[PDB]
Amino acid sequence: MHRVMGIETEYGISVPHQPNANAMAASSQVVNAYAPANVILTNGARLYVDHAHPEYSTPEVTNPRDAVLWDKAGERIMAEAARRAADLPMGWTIQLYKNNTDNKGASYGCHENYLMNRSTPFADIVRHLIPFFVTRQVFCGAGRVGIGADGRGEGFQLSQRADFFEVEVGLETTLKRPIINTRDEPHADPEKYRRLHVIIGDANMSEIATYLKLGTTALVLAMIEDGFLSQDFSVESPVGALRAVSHDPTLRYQLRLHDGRRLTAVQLQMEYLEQARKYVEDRFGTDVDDMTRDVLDRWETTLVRLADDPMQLSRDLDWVAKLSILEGYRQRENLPWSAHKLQLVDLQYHDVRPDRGLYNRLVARGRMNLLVDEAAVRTAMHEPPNDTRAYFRGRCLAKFGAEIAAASWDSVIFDLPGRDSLQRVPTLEPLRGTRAHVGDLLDRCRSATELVAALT
Repeated sequence: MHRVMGIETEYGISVPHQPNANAMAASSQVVNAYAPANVILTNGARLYVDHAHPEYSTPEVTNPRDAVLWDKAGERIMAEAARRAADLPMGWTIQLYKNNTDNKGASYGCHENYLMNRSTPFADIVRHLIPFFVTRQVFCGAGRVGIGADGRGEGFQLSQRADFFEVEVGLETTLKRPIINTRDEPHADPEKYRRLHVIIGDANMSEIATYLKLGTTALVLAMIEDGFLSQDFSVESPVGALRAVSHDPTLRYQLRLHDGRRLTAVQLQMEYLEQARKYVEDRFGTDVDDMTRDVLDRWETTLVRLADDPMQLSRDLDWVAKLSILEGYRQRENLPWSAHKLQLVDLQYHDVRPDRGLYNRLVARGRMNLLVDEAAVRTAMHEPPNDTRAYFRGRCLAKFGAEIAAASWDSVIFDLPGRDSLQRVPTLEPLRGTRAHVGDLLDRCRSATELVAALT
């Protein structure tokens, strides 16, 4: 399975016993702590401050597995960053959570970037993506305690982000959040590529969840690009449908389509799945790779299980695991959904600390299914993907970092001693600057000036 993709995660940030502490200052403190506020790492990742939150952007990857890997590495980087920020002259102890809300009314996003054909019409993209994004929370949702934006309403829901979206298609602003964001900033050749920026997803702890989130979406995008979907999945009141699907963890809520049909979110998801299998069969036949197969099978199995029983998926999915823990607390202490302790558990599930994280403690108990090894995660902290331009960027920062003036997805800007102007090396193509392309060359060059010379 090949599509250029990435994940940008804004982490929840809290400084205990520090009412005066500023979110911007704390975020920048976290970023500057791991710095040894915008920095680029040797794994191709970016670490910065966005919307007053510490944010980790994975390097460009070609598959959901790698995405999961470098994202998970992002978590470790965040934890380490906070731990280091605690040791700086200002002793602020910073707690980071990978989640979408503080249940005080604040919302912060987890972005998914996909590269698509420029030739693909935006109308088709919207038309076929809307029902998908509305209903995908069934396996995607990380779960939330409390209903509504203020979280004052008593109950548990599938999606943290759902109550914060008021519109179908538009630009992301502080005032309104669209289901489909129209801002296009490819950082790739504009005629060749369009960048799909998806802000509706919850940050997922579970590797399976992130895997499905990225993978199934990649499949749907592939279908959209080939104009494979004849069917119209269009939903009346898609935003209300989003809220309503979120607010029914029993998964029995039916939403109304434009053709009149009533089906649940899981059912519409099954429609997308069968469409995906039909597509992949027709297109790739026998040559179909293991990862596409795995994503399809996991998608199907997850849906079927969700229909049969949600709670058997507790090892696979975030909201089901969290719900399991929460219901544990509820049976034990006789707590209604409005108990503060429940919201505290909800929050602590996303804590990036190894000992204090509930997802992490579940993993330590072997109670969560994992796609990748921790060794690969550790490696993915300091080292870039081989098949994208993040390889070139990362290895340049590692080897030539002393001579690097600046770095971005678009370019690497070198300071060549003895030269007036900074030497700007453009990386426009995400599929170039790979290990196959520049690997040997980077091995050869003893100097950044040598490298720049060889590239011209």
